[PDB]
Amino acid sequence: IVGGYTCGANTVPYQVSLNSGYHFCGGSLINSQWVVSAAHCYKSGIQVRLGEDNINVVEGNEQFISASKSIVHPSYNSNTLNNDIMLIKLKSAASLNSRVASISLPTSCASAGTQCLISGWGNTKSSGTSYPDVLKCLKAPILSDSSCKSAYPGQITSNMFCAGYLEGGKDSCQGDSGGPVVCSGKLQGIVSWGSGCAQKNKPGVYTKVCNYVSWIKQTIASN
Ligand SMILES: N=C(N)c1ccc(O)c(/C=N\CC/N=C/c2cc(C(=N)N)ccc2O)c1
Ligand SMILES: [Ca+2]
Repeated sequence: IVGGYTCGANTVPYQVSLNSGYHFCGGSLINSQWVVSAAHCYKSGIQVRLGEDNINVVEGNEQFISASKSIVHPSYNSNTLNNDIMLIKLKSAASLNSRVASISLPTSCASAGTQCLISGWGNTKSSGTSYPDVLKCLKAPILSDSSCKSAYPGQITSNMFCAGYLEGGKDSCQGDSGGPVVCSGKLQGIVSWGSGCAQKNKPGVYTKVCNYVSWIKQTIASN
């Protein structure tokens, strides 16, 4: 997260860190046994880490649980990142508490202008690299569809939306992939892609979660 702020320990209880020997992507807890992330974050041997703040220090509220199954969206296209969403089932149910909580799925899509909370352990530098260790946060509005498609001609699909600031300075970045975009208490987006980080007229692109609620619900209920 570039141009953001330190969230504060466990202030985003649904935020998870996917670990394969190191933090590599974010994710969102949707219920005690399931996490939603980006399909481009797929890999074997994933351990889901909940109740995390500083990812390099055991602070007392963590829960490390191995993934038992991963399900990349049936229509995921790695070249265009269309349908960049995947579900991860935990080998054992997470113990829900004030620091480890699920985030509700949307029942309808969000509108342009709506303010959302984006979080993650990604790079905090617009030019260069610096990884935080503690969770970073960023308030950003959903941009107009036209603004989004104008910034990324021919690349934006109905399953994507942009959020952030066209002036630049605030945006998600490498390492935030798979993380949550929450608006009005609903998980409306997943950190998917962008061009550089916090660059002018290059807002972040997010997976439009409201388009996948039926698939998410049906998939979890059948697995
Ligand atoms: N808003 C932006 N310009 C910005 C730019 C790019 C984007 O990545 C994002 C949103 N995604 C972050 C996840 N990155 C980690 C990651 C880790 C791995 C990995 N461990 N192998 C692979 C792909 C990965 O993407 C935002
Ligand atoms: Ca920790």
